[PDB]
Amino acid sequence: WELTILHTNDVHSRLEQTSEDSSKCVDASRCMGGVARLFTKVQQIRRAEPNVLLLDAGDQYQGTIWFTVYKGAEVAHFMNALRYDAMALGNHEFDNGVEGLIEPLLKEAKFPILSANIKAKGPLASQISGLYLPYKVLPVGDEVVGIVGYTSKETPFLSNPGTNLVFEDEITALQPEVDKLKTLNVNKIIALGHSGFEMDKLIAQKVRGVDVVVGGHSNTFLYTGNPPSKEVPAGKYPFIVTSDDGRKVPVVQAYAFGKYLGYLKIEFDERGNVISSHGNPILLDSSIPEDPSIKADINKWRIKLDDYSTQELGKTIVYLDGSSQSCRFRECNMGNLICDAMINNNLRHTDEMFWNHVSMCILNGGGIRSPIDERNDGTITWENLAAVLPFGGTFDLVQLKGSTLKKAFEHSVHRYGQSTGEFLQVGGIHVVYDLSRKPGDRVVKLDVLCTSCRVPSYDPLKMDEVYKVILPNFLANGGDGFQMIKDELLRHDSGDQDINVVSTYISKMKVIYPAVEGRIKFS
Amino acid sequence: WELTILHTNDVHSRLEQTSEDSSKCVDASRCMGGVARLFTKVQQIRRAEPNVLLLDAGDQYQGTIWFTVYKGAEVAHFMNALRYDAMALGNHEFDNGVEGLIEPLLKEAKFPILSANIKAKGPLASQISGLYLPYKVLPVGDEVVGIVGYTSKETPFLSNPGTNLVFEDEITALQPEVDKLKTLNVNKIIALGHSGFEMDKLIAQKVRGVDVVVGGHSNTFLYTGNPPSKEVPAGKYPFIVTSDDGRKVPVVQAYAFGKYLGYLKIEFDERGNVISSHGNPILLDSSIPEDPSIKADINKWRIKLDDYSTQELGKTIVYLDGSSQSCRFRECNMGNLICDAMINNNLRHTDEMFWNHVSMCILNGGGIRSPIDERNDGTITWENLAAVLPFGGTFDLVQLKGSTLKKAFEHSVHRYGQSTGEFLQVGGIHVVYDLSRKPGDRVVKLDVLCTSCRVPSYDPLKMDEVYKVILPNFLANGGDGFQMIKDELLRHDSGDQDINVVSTYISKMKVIYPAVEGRIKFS
Ligand SMILES: Cn1c(=O)n([C@@H]2O[C@H](COP(=O)(O)CP(=O)(O)O)[C@@H](O)[C@H]2O)cc/c1=N\OCc1ccc(Cl)cc1
Ligand SMILES: Cn1c(=O)n([C@@H]2O[C@H](COP(=O)(O)CP(=O)(O)O)[C@@H](O)[C@H]2O)cc/c1=N\OCc1ccc(Cl)cc1
Ligand SMILES: [Ca+2]
Ligand SMILES: [Ca+2]
Ligand SMILES: [Zn+2]
Ligand SMILES: [Zn+2]
Ligand SMILES: [Zn+2]
Ligand SMILES: [Zn+2]
Repeated sequence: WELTILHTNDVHSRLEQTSEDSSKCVDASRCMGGVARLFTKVQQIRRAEPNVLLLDAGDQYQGTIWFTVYKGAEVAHFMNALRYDAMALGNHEFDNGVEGLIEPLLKEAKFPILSANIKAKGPLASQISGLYLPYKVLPVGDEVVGIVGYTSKETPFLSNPGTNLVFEDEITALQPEVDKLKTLNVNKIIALGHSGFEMDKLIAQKVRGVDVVVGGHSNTFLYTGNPPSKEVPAGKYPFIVTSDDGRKVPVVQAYAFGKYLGYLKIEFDERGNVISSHGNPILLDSSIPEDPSIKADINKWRIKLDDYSTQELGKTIVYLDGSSQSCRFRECNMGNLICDAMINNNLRHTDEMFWNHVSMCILNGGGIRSPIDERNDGTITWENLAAVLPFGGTFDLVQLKGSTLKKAFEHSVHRYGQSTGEFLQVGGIHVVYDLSRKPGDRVVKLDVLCTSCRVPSYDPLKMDEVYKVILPNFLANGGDGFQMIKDELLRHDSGDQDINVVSTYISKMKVIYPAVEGRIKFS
Repeated sequence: WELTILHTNDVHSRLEQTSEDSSKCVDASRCMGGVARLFTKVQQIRRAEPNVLLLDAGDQYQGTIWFTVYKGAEVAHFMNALRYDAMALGNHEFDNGVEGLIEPLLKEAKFPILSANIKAKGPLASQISGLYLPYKVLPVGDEVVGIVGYTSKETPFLSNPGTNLVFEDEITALQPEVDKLKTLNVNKIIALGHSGFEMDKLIAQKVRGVDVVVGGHSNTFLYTGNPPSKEVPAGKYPFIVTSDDGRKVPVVQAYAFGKYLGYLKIEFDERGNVISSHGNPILLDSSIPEDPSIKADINKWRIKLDDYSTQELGKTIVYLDGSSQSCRFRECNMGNLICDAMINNNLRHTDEMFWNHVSMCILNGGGIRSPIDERNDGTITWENLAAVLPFGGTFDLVQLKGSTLKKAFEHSVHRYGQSTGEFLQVGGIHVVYDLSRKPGDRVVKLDVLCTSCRVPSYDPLKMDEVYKVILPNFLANGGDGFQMIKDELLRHDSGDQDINVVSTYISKMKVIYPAVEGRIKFS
C-alpha cells in the first residue's frame, strides 16, 4: 500500500510568490512559491496518485503584511482552498495569543489542527477543548492513517501562548497517544510537528510506533541528489533514523517560505510496516504556472493590504536617522528604535528568576536602508518602514557565548571608515571602541543588560557566559562576514518579520522620539 | 454703587478639603478648603451683600484623582452647585485637548466661560463657536458689569490645546474687546484671566477701560495685614497698578488649591469710575463648616474614585526600586521611570526648530517613598503609585541657566552618604560625580539631551545657556536646600499632578521595564 505525503512547513505568510531568497517578488519571470503555484502542483499530484495526504507542520502565521492585516484569516482561507488534510501547531501560531489562534484559525480551518503536547488549564481548557486535537485518524483510500501532532516545548520563549497553556516534553506526550492509536488498530502513524530537525530525529528514534516524522521549525532543507536551487542540504531526503526497536524511520522537512513542496512516497505492507520510502522536495519555480483562480483570489485579498500600507501607524517627533553616513559609522537613532522594537517584541512570560529572558539586540547598520523624515506631520506608514527594512527578513533569537559576541563587536569595526554594512547598532549593550588600537583589539569596554535580575542594570560582558541576543536572520546566517555567529551559536529560533516588529512597536508607543544616548562610544 | 467680587483661581481639583499644605487631608480638625466649605462662605456672603459676582480665573482642571476619573464633569457639577457667575479658561483646561474641554465643561457649565485671546481655525472654529466667549455682560442688581477673559499666551507649551487654536498676545486681544464694551455703554469692566501676576499688572497698566484685574496661574498670594496662614504675600491685596491714563487699578489673585476665597469690595461712581477698593482673601479653615449637602454629594462622587484607585493601570515586569537605599545613593529605576513619565507628559506641539521644547528632568530621591513589587502579577494600581508619591505635588516646568543646574548637581552630593533627600534622579541628563573631590566640586561631567535638534543627542552642559527642566514643585520652591533653583530660575509654570503623570505614562506603555542605565555614574 503506497502513501504519498505532500508537506509544507514554516510557510510564514508567503501567500504570494517570492524572489529566490523568499523576499518580495521583483522579477516575476524568476519568482517562486506562493499558494497559487502550490495549488497547481498539489492538484497535479492528486490527479495521479490514489493515496495522498497534504500536511503542514506549522508556522503558517507570521512573515508578511498578509499576517499583519488578516491575522490568520488568510491562512484558514488559503489552506482550505488547497484542501490541507492536517496541520500541526507551530510556535508562531501563538504570536497573537491563544485568542488570535482560536479566532480565526481553529474555528475556520476545514482540517484537523494538531498538538499532543499542549495542555490547557483553567477556563481556557473548556474554551479550547476539541478545537485542536492530540491526533486525528484519517481515511485514505480503503485504509486509515493516524497523524499525531507536536509543538516546540520552547514555544513560551518564542511566541505569546499565555500562562494557561503548558508545553510538555514532546516524546513524553507523544508516546501514550501513539500507543492509544495502536489499541484502535491504526497501524500507519505519522508524527507531524514543530520542534526542529534535532527533536524530529529523537522522536523518530524513541517514539515506538511512529512510521514517519514530518517536521519543521528549523527551516531544514533535506535533498537526495544535486540541489535544485541555493539551499544547501543538511542531509538526504528522507533522513533515515534507526529506531530503538530496529525500524528505519524516515524524517522529512521542506525548508521554509513555501519555496518547496515536500513529497515522500512510502510503501507499507499490510501490517503498516514501512518497506521503503523515497522522494524529494519539489522546487516551486516559474516552470509551474500559478493557478489562475487562486491567483485572482490572492489579487482580490491584496487590495486591503495596499490600503493598509499607506495608513498612519503612529508618529515620530524626531528625524529617524537611518542614513548610511550615521548608521554605518556611529550610534544612530533609527538603529536604537529598531533594537528597542526587537526587545519589546521579545517580552515573554518568565519565572521569578528573570525580568525577561532576553535583553540584548544587535543589528547591522547596512540593514537600515532609509531615514524617515518627521516633517509629514510626524506620520509613519508601513510603506515608510518597508523602505528602511526592505529585505523581508526576521529578527531572530540566538544564544551566543560572550567570546563570540566580543568577536562580533571586533568584526563590527575591523575595517572602520569605509561605510561597510557590518557596523552594529545595539540595544541592551553599551560598547566602547578605541579605533587607534589594531583591528581585532578595538573593543575596550562591553557592558550588557542583565536578564537574571529583578532590576535591569549593566554589567561587564563575561567571555564564558551564554547570552540571548535578538538579531536579523541575515546575521544569524553569517552575513556581513559574521561567520563567528553562524559557527559558534548554541541555539537559533526564527523570529517575527522585521517590518512587523517595528510597526507593532510604533503603534503601541503612538508617538516615538528615539535619542542617540551613548550605547556606542569611541575613546 | 458697591460690587463684591468673590474669586478663586488654580483650584486644581481640590474638590475635597485638604491639609494646610494642600495635600491629602489627614487631620480633619485642621483641614482647609474644599468646595463644601467654599459653598458655606459664598452662601453667607450672598445673604449679606446685594451685588456679588463669584468668578474663577481658571485652572480648575488637573490636580487630584477627581480630575483623573471625572475629567472635568466634577468641575461643571460643583461649579454649577456653587453658582459661579463666570470663569476664564486656564492653561490646564486644555490638558485633555480641546475635546476634553468642550465635553464636558463648555457644554455643561451654567455660566459663561471666557477668553478673548484664543482664536480657532479650520473645522474646530465652527465646532466651538460660542462655547467660550471673549466676554460676557452680566446683570448685577440694576447695573451691568462686563467681564473680559484671557488665557496664557504660553498655553501651547503648558498644556495640550492642539494646533487648531491660536493664543494671541493678551493685551492686543483684550483692548478691542474692552473698547467694544465701552461702545455698548458698559462702564464697569473686569478683566478675568489666566496669565500670571506679571501679565495681570501689565494688563491693569495698559488695557484702557479695565477697572479691575482678577488673575491666576502664578498661584500668587496677596494680603493686606498679618497673613492668616503659612503663605507669604507677594504684595498687598489688592495690588494697585497706575494705568497709562492715570487711574488706580486693583489687581487680585487668591493663591491656589481652594485654600482661600478672594474677596474684593469695589466702590464705583455713577459713571463706572473706581472710587476705592478693599478686601482680602478669606482663609477657608475649620472655623467655617463644610456645607452638609455639598459634603454628602462629594462623598457620593468619591465612591467611583475609591473603586478606580484599586484598578490595574498597567504592569511592570521589573521590580520598581523606589527604596531610599537605592534612590538616595545612586541611579534607581523608579527614579528613571518617574522622570521618563515627566518628559512624556511634557511632549507638546513645537515649530520645526525643536523635537520637543523640554528634554530634561530632575527629581529629589527623598520624594520617592516606596518601591513597587512586580510579583503581584505585575499589577500597578493608583494606590501603589500614591505610596511612591504621597505628597500631592506637581511636576513643574522651569527655565534654569546651566550654572544653576551645575550648582543643583553639586548640592545633590554635597554631603553624600547620609541618606539625605536631595540626591537627584534624572532624565535627559548624564552626570558623573567624583566623590573624592571636595563638596561643591564633585560634578566632573554633565551632558544634557538637546531640544533644538531633529535627532536628540547628548552634549556638554553650557553654563550660560538656559535649559527647560521638569521637576517637582517642592524643588522649584527651594525645598531640600535647593535655594539656588528658587532664587535663580528664569520662569516657573505649575505642571500636572505627580501621581497622574506616572499613572498616564504606565497606562500608555501597558507593560513597563525601566532599567538603571548609566544616567548617574561615580568616578
Ligand atoms: C539582509 N541583507 C542586508 O542586510 N544587506 C546589507 O546590505 C549591505 C550592502 O549594501 P551597500 O553597501 O549599500 C551596496 P548594495 O548591496 O545595496 O548594492 C550589506 O553589507 C548588509 O549590511 C545585504 C543583503 C541582505 N540580504 O540579502 C538577501 C536579500 C537581498 C536583497 C533583497 Cl531586496 C532581499 C534579500
Ligand atoms: C515633597 N516633599 C518631599 O519630597 N520631601 C522629601 O522627604 C525627605 C525627608 O524624608 P525622610 O528622610 O525619610 C524623614 P521624614 O521627613 O519622612 O520624616 C526630604 O529630604 C525630601 O526629599 C519632604 C517633604 C515634602 N513636601 O513637604 C510638604 C508635605 C509634607 C507631607 C505631606 Cl504627606 C504632604 C506635603
Ligand atoms: Ca506502522
Ligand atoms: Ca469703568
Ligand atoms: Zn518558522
Ligand atoms: Zn517555528
Ligand atoms: Zn494653575
Ligand atoms: Zn495656570
